[PDB]
Amino acid sequence: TIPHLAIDPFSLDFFDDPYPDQQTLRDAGPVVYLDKWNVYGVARYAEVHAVLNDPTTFCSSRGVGLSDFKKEKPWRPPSLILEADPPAHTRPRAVLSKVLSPATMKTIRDGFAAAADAKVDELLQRGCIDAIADLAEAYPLSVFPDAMGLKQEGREHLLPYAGLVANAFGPPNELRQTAIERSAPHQAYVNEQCQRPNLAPGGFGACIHAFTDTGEITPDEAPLLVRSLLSAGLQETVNGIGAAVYCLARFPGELQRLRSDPTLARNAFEEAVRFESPVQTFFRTTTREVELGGAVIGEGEKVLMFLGSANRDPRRWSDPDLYDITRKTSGHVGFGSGVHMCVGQLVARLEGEVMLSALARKVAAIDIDGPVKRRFNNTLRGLESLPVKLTPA
Ligand code: HEM
Ligand SMILES: COc1ccc(C(=O)O)cc1
Ligand SMILES: [Cl-]
Repeated sequence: TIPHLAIDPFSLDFFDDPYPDQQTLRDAGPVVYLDKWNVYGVARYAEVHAVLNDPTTFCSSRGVGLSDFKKEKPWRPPSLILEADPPAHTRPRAVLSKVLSPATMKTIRDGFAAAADAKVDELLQRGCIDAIADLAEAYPLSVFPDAMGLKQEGREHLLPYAGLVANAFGPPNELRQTAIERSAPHQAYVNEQCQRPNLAPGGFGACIHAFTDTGEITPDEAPLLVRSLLSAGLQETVNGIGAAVYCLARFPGELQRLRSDPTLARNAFEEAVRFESPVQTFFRTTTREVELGGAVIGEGEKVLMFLGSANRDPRRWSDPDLYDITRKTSGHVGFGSGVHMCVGQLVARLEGEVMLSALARKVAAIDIDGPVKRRFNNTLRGLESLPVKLTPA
């Protein structure tokens, strides 16, 4: 009854151009079985949204990667928020939500915007830049580690550790094996920065350790919660900003609309998150026999959600392949959906908005003038290099 497919969604072939295979996964049926990895898959918006919003059936405490924590050991101690289910997830989630609160965004917005404006001004003096290393990577690295309270030394481990975590969600392929082989130095840095004395006062990390006396988390849980903010978000935001610059370069009429109304910057980044979906996939594990899209999925089965495919499902989106900065983007699953919906989404949207705002006010044209290179990762989609020429307004 359930179509069986041989598509490997974690192959370099798939990463190079996933969109034809994603339609095949969508059009095969609401639920498919991936014989390569022995998991169920949902690629349409409806089923992806349904699975995300049923955490009691499709749990996260057995791992949101391929590995079932009931069968194998996790490569690192489980996340207290990402790899936890309610009610154990609830109170650590509330702490991270208040650490990255709307009030916190108000405290840091003016500084995040000034750094975004300064970066664009600097890049316009060079003209020909790499929109990834010099822009998409350079700007979040200039605001987020400081907002975190991290020391200056050792920040070169942040992006490698981010890519290691994302690769470790994947199947035991070469990308995952090689990432774990290289992991020890990045792992040693991150865990040490999670200790209270190593986090600057007023920053995100210090605020987590200060939240350890309310009955929501204990002092021994704060290091792992700081680890969550060092394991997630940085590369996704970089890939989201890099995809926005790439889209504005290939859809030049959308850059012209953004220039004419810079207040579209926030939705221009939100559309880039849907268009690119920096987090392509996440797993769930069934705690029960469940019926999903006419399929009967047994207990203890892994279910692979195609977030990027759900954001390009023509059953849900009109012209899903087009970058449209005025599209009604509400409802996209680029940040997930439900109780686990990205707790750091306000940080990412703040960084993305103020960067696109600086581009909208200061840049007249963005022209690709070099070979574009894609970075391969078991979980993340993003560009490695994006040579562009910036023309000042
Ligand atoms: C474009 C930027 C981002 C994207 C596309 C993204 C993607 C996602 C997605 C899809 C989830 C859902 C996980 C699940 O359902 O299992 C998630 C959760 C999470 N994200 Fe993000 N994220 C972004 C930015 C950030 C930032 C800036 C931070 C931290 C400062 C962050 C930290 C987290 C954490 C801690 C979780 C776990 C929340 C939970 O399990 O309740 N992310 N992210
Ligand atoms: C990439 O998405 C995430 C989200 C949370 C965590 C974590 O809590 O460690 C890691 C990766
Ligand atoms: Cl780790």
